[PDB]
Amino acid sequence: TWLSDFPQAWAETGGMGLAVRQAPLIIPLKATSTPVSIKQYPMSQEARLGIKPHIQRLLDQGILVPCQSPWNTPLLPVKDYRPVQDLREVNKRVEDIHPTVPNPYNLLSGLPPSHQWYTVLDLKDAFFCLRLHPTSQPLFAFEWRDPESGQLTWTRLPQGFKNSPTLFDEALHRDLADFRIQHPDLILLQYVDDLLLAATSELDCQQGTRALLQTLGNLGYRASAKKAQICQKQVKYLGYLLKEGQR
DNA sequence: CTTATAAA
DNA sequence: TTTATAAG
Repeated sequence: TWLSDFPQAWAETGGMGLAVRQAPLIIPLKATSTPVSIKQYPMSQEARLGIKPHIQRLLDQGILVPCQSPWNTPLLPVKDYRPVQDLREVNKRVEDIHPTVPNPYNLLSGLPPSHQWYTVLDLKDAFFCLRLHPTSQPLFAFEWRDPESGQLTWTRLPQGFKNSPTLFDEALHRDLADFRIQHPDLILLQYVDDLLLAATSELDCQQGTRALLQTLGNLGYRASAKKAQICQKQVKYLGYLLKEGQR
C-alpha cells in the first residue's frame, strides 16, 4: 500500500509536520513600522464555542502559545466555525518581498509531452510546517478568552500573512533541490503546497513517487493521502485536467 | 466584522 | 452615491 509503505509521508499517519531543515523565519518590518493593537470585536458564544476546539488543538500542538504582545489583530466573529485572523494591519507593516511563485499557467508550460504519467500531492497544513523565529512571533498575536483573558500567538508561519505562500514555496524549493538533482529525468512542479511529479513511464512514476514521499516525510512535510493522485495518466492539478499532455 | 475595489 | 463583491 502507498499508505503503509510511507507512514511518515502522509498527514493521516505521520503526525503534524515540521520542516526540520528550515531555520525559524525572521519577518522583517518596514523601516517605519511600529506595533498596532487592534481591539477584538466581541465574539458571540456560538462563534467562540465553534472556534474553541481548533484553538485547543493548536495549543496542544504547540502551534499556538500564550504571549503578551504590543501587536494584536482580530479573529473574525462570524468566520462550521474555524478561526480566521485579519492580518491586514500587520501585512501593511511588513517589508515586501519579491513574488517568486509562478502563476499556474507559466508553471504548467514546463510540462513536456514526453512525461505523461502523473502523481499529484498536496501538503497538509503546509505553512504550519515552517517555524517562526521567536522574535517574529509577537507580530501575529490575537486575543483569546474562555470565561468558564489573554493573547495567543503563532509559532509557525500563519494563515492570512501576505508572505506565507512565497516563503513556503521558497522553503520547499530549498528542501527539494537535492531530490531534483537525484532524479534528473523526473519533472517536478511546485505551486506552494500543490505538487505535480511527471514521468516518462508508469514504472518511473512509481519509483519517483516513492522517492518523493520518502523525501517529503524525512524533511518533515506531510501529504494528504485522501486526496493523493498516484501514478495516473489523468490528474487534476491547479484546476486543470491533465490528460494526454493537454492543458 | 472590517475594508478594498468594482459595479450598479 | 449606493450597492455588491471579495477577502483577511
